Amino acid sequence: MDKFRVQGPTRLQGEVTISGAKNAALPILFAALLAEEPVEIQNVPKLKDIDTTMKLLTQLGTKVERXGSVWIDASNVNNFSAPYDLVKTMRASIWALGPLVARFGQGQVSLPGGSAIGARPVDLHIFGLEKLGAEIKLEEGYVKASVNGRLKGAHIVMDKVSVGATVTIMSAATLAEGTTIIENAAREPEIVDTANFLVALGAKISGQGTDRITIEGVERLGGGVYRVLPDRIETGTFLVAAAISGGKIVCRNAQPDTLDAVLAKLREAGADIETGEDWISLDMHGKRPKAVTVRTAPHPAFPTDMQAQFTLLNLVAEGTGVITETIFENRFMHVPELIRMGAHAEIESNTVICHGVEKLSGAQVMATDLRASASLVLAGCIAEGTTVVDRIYHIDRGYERIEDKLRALGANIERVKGE
Ligand SMILES: [NH3+]C1CCCCC1
Repeated sequence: MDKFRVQGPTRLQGEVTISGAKNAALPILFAALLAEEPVEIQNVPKLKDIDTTMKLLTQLGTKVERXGSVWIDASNVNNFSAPYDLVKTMRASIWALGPLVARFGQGQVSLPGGSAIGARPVDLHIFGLEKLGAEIKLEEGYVKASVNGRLKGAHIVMDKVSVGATVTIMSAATLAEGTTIIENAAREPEIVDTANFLVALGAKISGQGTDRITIEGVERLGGGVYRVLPDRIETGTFLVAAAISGGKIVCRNAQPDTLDAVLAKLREAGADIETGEDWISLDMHGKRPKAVTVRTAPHPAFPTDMQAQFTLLNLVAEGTGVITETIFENRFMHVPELIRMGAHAEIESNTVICHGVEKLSGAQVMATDLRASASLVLAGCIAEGTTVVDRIYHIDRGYERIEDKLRALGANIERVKGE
């Protein structure tokens, strides 16, 4: 069980290169199952789910190899069943289903079970494919889908916003006969990226980024080269790292327009920010941040995946700021840990009232949520003394070696294997 021993305080300054977003690479890699010709997917991070996905695609008959790019040749996919042993560690595996049924007429994916029923993640994927004409068969543990002929474009109205089902429906719709219209579509930049990838292969999609996506089916998709967009959450994490340590940083290989709400909030906290075509710089001019008011909401509003980081920012800022979480009902586990680090905060239902203090003190802390864990590592960078963040594998699965990026910004951090 690896942990990070972090010693502070350190002002974080310098440059950091933003990695491709795993949440865009994953749906794009599964979308590549639709490609009849070789595809090169650029800027793919080296993370566990990517390895899991490459192994799964290989099991389906895809030829795959990687470095910064992942090269895919799906011309001869010939096994349309994704087995339990290859999907069990990854929910994103459901994304193999739509492309398999859309292109080959059959697909099956094993699904981890549960005693809980109703609103299980895969339900909207299933019902969306059913609306496109697929015949769905369910037995605990798996979903099999097939279609007699080609899928048929349909007007689908999503009752709740779902990034996963939007990707499944949009991707499968690219090879359906006719027009598919998705109402209340998820607007996330990763949806836009997946849509642009499909268009690069020959698909006809418009409206990506808005609540209504229109797909005009085509007979087949080809191949090409496509670069995965930058990880907007990783970017926000490094911007916050500088913002809370009186730092100065330049985030390279970034995409500013996927972060409008985050950059606006950082400017409210007192940051001097400039943006370029593929970069964002932030300078606190050595000052402590000013507390801000945050309300998470669906993209393009402020992202829940930046909530823990901004709570930390408020907890060392000047003033009182309230963070309201409207997306998840229990995403505040970082708070007790920070309070153990000397922070002053009160939880009131779906909000945390923060009363900024000048300095935190090191402690042994841990959070299972990826963003909460990474925020503890950032708190460790500015706290006096030693902070030990346990169960760092959560971070490793969503950030490409965060400690090396932080160390290059001046952090004193080390991976301790065990203790
Ligand atoms: N009997 C089959 C069901 C669909 C996927 C391939 C195996």
